[PDB]
Amino acid sequence: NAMWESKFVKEGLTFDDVLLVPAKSDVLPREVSVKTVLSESLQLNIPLISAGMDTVTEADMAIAMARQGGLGIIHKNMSIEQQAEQVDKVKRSGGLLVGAAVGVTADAMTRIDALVKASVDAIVLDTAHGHSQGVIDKVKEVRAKYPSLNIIAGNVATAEATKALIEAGANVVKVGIGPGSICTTRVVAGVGVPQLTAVYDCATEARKHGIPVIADGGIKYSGDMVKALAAGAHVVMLGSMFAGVAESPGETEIYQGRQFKVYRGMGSVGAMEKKKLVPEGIEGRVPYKGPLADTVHQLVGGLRAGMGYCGAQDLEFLRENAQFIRMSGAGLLESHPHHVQITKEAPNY
Amino acid sequence: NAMWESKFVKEGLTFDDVLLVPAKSDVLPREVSVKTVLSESLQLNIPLISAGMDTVTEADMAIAMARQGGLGIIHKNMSIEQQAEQVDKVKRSGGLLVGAAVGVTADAMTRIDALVKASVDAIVLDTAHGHSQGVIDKVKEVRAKYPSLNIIAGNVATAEATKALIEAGANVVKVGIGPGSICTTRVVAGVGVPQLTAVYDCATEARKHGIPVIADGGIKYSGDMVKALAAGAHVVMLGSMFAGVAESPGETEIYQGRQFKVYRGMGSVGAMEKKKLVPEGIEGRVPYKGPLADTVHQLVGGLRAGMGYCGAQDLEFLRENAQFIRMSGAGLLESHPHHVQITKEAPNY
Amino acid sequence: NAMWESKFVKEGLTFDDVLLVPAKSDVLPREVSVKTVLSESLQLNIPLISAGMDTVTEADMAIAMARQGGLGIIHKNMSIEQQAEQVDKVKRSGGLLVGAAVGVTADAMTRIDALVKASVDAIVLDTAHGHSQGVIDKVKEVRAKYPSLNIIAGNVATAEATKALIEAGANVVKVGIGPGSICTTRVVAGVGVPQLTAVYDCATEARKHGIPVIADGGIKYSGDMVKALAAGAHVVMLGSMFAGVAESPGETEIYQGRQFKVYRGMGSVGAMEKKKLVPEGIEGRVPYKGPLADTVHQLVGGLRAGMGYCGAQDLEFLRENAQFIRMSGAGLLESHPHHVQITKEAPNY
Amino acid sequence: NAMWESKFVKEGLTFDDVLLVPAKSDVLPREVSVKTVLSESLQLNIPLISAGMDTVTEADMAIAMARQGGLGIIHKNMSIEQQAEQVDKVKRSGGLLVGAAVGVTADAMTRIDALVKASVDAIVLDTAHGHSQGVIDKVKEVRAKYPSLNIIAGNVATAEATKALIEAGANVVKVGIGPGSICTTRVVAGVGVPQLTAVYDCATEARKHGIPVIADGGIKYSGDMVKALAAGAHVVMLGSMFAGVAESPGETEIYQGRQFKVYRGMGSVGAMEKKKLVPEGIEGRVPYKGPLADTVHQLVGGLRAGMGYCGAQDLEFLRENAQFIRMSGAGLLESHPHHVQITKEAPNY
Ligand SMILES: C[C@@H](Oc1cc(=O)[nH]c2ccccc12)c1cn(-c2ccc(Cl)cc2)nn1
Ligand SMILES: C[C@@H](Oc1cc(=O)[nH]c2ccccc12)c1cn(-c2ccc(Cl)cc2)nn1
Ligand SMILES: C[C@@H](Oc1cc(=O)[nH]c2ccccc12)c1cn(-c2ccc(Cl)cc2)nn1
Ligand SMILES: C[C@@H](Oc1cc(=O)[nH]c2ccccc12)c1cn(-c2ccc(Cl)cc2)nn1
Ligand SMILES: O=c1[nH]cnc2c1ncn2[C@@H]1O[C@H](COP(=O)(O)O)[C@@H](O)[C@H]1O
Ligand SMILES: O=c1[nH]cnc2c1ncn2[C@@H]1O[C@H](COP(=O)(O)O)[C@@H](O)[C@H]1O
Ligand SMILES: O=c1[nH]cnc2c1ncn2[C@@H]1O[C@H](COP(=O)(O)O)[C@@H](O)[C@H]1O
Ligand SMILES: O=c1[nH]cnc2c1ncn2[C@@H]1O[C@H](COP(=O)(O)O)[C@@H](O)[C@H]1O
Repeated sequence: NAMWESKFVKEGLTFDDVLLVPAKSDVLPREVSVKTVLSESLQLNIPLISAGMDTVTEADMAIAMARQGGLGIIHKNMSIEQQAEQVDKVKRSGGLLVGAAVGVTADAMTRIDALVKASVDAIVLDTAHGHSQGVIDKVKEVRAKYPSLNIIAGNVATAEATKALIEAGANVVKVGIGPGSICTTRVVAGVGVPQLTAVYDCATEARKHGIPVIADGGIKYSGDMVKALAAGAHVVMLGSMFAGVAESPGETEIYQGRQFKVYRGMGSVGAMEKKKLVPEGIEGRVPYKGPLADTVHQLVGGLRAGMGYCGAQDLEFLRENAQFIRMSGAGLLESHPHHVQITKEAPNY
Repeated sequence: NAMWESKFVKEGLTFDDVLLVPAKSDVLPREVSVKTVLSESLQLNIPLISAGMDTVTEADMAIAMARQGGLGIIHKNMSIEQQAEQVDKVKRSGGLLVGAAVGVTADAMTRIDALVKASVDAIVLDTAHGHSQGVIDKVKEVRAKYPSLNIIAGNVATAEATKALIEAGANVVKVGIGPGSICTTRVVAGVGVPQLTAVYDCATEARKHGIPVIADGGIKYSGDMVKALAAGAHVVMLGSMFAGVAESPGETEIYQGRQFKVYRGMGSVGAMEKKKLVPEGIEGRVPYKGPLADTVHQLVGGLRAGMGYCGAQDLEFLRENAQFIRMSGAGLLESHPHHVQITKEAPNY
Repeated sequence: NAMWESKFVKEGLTFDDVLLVPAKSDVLPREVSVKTVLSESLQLNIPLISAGMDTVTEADMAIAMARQGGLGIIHKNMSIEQQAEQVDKVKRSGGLLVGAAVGVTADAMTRIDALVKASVDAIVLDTAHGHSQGVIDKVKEVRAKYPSLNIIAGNVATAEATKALIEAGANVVKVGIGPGSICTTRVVAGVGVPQLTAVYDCATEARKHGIPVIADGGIKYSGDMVKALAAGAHVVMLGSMFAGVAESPGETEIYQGRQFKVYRGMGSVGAMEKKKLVPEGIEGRVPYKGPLADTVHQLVGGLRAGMGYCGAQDLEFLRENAQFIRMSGAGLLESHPHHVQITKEAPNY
Repeated sequence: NAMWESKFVKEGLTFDDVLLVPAKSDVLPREVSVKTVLSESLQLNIPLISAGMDTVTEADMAIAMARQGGLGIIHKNMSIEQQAEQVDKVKRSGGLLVGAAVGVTADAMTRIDALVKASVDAIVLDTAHGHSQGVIDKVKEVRAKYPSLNIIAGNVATAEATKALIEAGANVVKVGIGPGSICTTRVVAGVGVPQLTAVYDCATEARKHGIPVIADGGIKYSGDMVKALAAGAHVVMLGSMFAGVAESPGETEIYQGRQFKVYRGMGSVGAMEKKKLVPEGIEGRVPYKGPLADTVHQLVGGLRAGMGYCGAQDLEFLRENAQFIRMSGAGLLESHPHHVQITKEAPNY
């Protein structure tokens, strides 16, 4: 009926579809604030979270992330005991902040119990499809048992899903269905929402409740992070940009004189190992990047420049005030180096 | 006059132009129903049909397709006796469902007579241009002689053509002009309709009569099938995705240590062999895929995931309720794995 | 003022932006008429003209084109005596039709005088920018001296230019600024109009006077020709598709065991040889195609198919009634063979 | 609030998104005027300025540019004494025009003092983000001390920024944030405005005050320059198109038998040498082009053709009257040579 007619009405934008419009500024990049408050008990000095993936974040990454002012989410592909131990390892390293991923399973509360005993700062109820009754029920259950626990729930890509998770008791909503570098959800299932639109739609709803959103996935360059925050996210979550730094789990492997690390979807064959569901992610390799610090300095540096250009003395200004301009593929081609043969790779390109 | 002014008004979308929007779900992929009813006497457990092409479907493919819950269309590039024998071969293999392709020719009724004697379940009146008087007349003729016979007629790409075939007596309409992987109609003749729009337009009309449509051609990934069904098709027909499985006709050929099978348009030089019309298809090779079962499991698995994401407990929900969001080429680039070097090929990518 | 505000309002479409929509047909490709009337004294059995270029048309090409039912334009990069001799050569070959190109120069009337004495059927006043006072004045001058002479004037890309040439006395208008395969006008000068829009806009005007237009340039496949005619042109002019056939001027040259012929813009350095203007065309090579007949049979065959699909029993129906549907780059990708490794090249792809 | 709703409303066009529409002309390319007046004391015979970059313009380039009728901006990556000496070198070479770049620094006035003593014709206050209070304050300060000095200020990309610089006292505004060939601002910071839209928006404002704008960056072909001027700029500034000519600074380097010169962003690691800011430009190499004269002749030749096509007897006509037509990526593909194998490189392609 009405739904038949509306089938093709909506349009969505992703990072490469837009640029931020420069505005009047009296702030230099080095003077801007990149601090962000997710809740009364979860305040970050930089708006970056490392993904809860088995090739991105265990304790060493979470420690390094927290020291940089961000947050690491310890992944769930390990025993309850192992995960609680990893969380504890971060906490004893100076009381740094740490998060931990939990799936929607029968043993989820048991896992959460142990993580809370280990002093975890946030639980991520991490699911392929956040807008499901199973997730909502689990959030309600956790919130009822743990009234003060930071609950990040996702992933979602619509205002309605956002509303549903907030009402169930989530105090942070994680946004992103299909944008991940290692993701095949869009190809396998045909499902997704271009990430900038997802963030904006979800932020529009979350704003109404004073709830922050995390822009998760699809960020390839520091400028994409600026765009995600300007689209309304309080913070971003990164997988590929952190895979391959020294502190990520996994060994550095050498092939034809170059150092690589494995990076894979949590929905890839190998990760799911560690009718039945078909994979929704791939396994790959990324160049070894060296220490996390060097990568974070480039990311935050890019954000500082973007904020300076937008006249954003802080992230709240950026979310509330920054404006985009839409462009075509031709626009995109102009927006990367062109017609010159690059001889040195830059630290941020 | 009016037609002069309307020349460039219409716009069309294809698979890569859109994504399905995730919606509230209380169904897991393994719990959804993928059954579909084409008519009282033609009910499929999975919404897949193998193309009536001489490099896709003869009896072995049709048997394997039927056992998986789908349907095979035996191609028409053989004698009447040979085709009837192939149909009979499928029927004696446990009374499985089978379809058979027939062209618009003088000997079409003779061919149909033999196929009906062999207990065929559906005839496909298969033509390059379904919206022609020749096709309409043939459908009327067949329907008059065989009041209870399932008649699938096509191909078409517009509401008007759909209306015309239904009124002539077709009880299933096959949709697709120009989307095929091996098709050159669009390049040679300049004619076609982007496939998602074709399906939607044709379904809009067919719905009015309670008539199902088949989305035929252009499907490259399991997600495209989800999109076709969500655009209104009851089922899809596949050529390239089934070419190269063990049960397809033709020998496996080896070149530089790799196994390939031939896949060609029915409008290619070679197929037409087996002024005068210029070819509208090409001849190529596809990688050997192994048994049909493995490919069908990946396809249906992808559909199950897509339905779960859309909260579609069955295909009727998907057709009636699923919503799309339009994206740009940038959207498409985000929607495939990006900026990571894939090291293992996935079973579904 | 008003002109400042309108600077970016117009939009233009080219061949790859659209497809023709299939319509009700009771005509087979072999039954359609491809005849076209340009004037009382210029009637073509096929709607194809070979370009007046020094690597496309001299007498041998013009003879072959005329025998196929089309028309050749003898190029102007030769002496007056040589050109008149070439025209005469065509006329004595059975009184076949022939055209001849003339520039806007002081000696243009002298050249035209000789061509008329040689019994030329049409003069092409061939200029880079048809919408100029020099061209208009030359047309008026020629028309005054030769009231019954077929005058094809161009090139233009707008309704206003079309109106101006018709009022000056041109009885055929040639359309195309910047679409040519060998053209660099758009890159060098920044000027042009996407060719399908140019044809449609110019045809809209010319129709008002009962004047035909020629769609000149940019045609890469037989389907592009169908699109040009459906956009309103009576006929098309081809350069690249005829370069390299046996009857085109120039030697067949062999490089690494393959036969090529030179094809170059008339605005390329070499052609202009045979402050000062910068080149607006390039010099290249095209594969040797064999005899003109084989190429024309493929072109006309493609047109016949397109007409059949559109239900166009003749070209007037196509111009007046055929409808397009707009598509994206994704649409284009679906509209060529995809995801299959082509093993044999087709005669029309 | 309102700003939240407007976030994605604006759209922007760049060079490759449009073509100029041919119009009635009675002017040949060789007859048009390409002169332009930037101020009472800054009149150029050709509308070209070479970029103030350490791989583009020092005294030799500025001398060659001025002799061609244009202007060179001496870059600021040298001591105050060195820059004043370079300016003096140009002035003593026949009193040719010369400009000089100055940053927003504490020592800016000291640098300007010396440049004025050396008889510089224009100061370029050259900054990454022109729409900042620091820039506005510096312009006001310079204008107060030097009431008659030509002050070019930038870069900006919006009407508001343009208004702000003009009110502060700039008499020429330089437009371009992110379009440069060597620029990574858009990737690193996520900020920019497609250049044709930037020029048009800024010109719309500047026009109101009788102030000219310079279209700076992103020009890859002579046709892009025509488009920039037609979008409203009085003149263009070029980096990449002048890098690699004999008169640019830096040595010609030989690698595998080919001559190259270094070309780099002023925001690249190396240039910035000659927390802390991350780079916003890359370092590369461009082919050696020979003398500046040959490149300028091709550029101006392209402009002359474009003007002829537009019927623009002068640049004021072009800015005020020329019209564009928007195209898709398909339009772009038609607008470059296609389907022909180029055998000779042209002087302008
Ligand atoms: C194949 C596997 O993929 C993932 C596994 C995983 O750990 N995380 C993911 C995140 C995003 C997308 C996919 C995954 C997976 C997919 N699904 C899944 C898909 C759809 C629904 Cl409705 C419910 C579940 N559940 N597990
Ligand atoms: C060249 C050959 O191609 C096909 C032959 C074929 O068996 N099936 C096809 C399916 C789709 C597109 C083309 C073919 C063919 C084309 N046509 C054809 C084209 C247009 C009309 Cl109106 C009528 C017939 N009839 N046979
Ligand atoms: C460089 C040369 O190019 C061509 C030379 C030629 O013989 N034919 C052409 C057709 C289309 C485009 C360009 C040419 C040429 C360009 N122009 C030219 C360009 C613009 C105007 Cl207003 C007037 C003339 N006149 N000759
Ligand atoms: C990294 C460096 O890059 C440039 C350095 C430079 O000399 N010129 C540029 C021109 C355009 C873009 C960047 C540069 C640079 C960037 N910024 C900068 C960026 C944003 C603001 Cl708000 C203020 C300054 N200041 N210097
Ligand atoms: O296999 C999967 N399929 C789909 N998405 C995934 C998968 N694994 C992780 N993700 C998501 O992708 C994000 C990483 O995206 P990236 O920063 O672009 O590499 C994660 O934080 C998850 O939200
Ligand atoms: O040669 C042909 N030209 C155009 N379409 C064809 C031709 N042969 C088969 N088809 C169509 O293409 C479909 C297969 O498309 P595929 O699944 O993309 O490979 C078939 O089911 C037919 O509808
Ligand atoms: O050098 C030139 N510059 C621009 N257009 C040209 C030039 N030479 C020929 N043309 C045009 O290009 C057409 C050929 O285009 P084609 O069929 O795409 O190769 C000719 O008929 C002319 O209209
Ligand atoms: O490193 C930088 N980052 C961004 N823009 C730059 C940088 N250096 C120079 N530019 C700009 O880029 C222009 C040159 O652009 P080009 O003509 O496309 O090569 C200069 O005139 C500056 O406006």
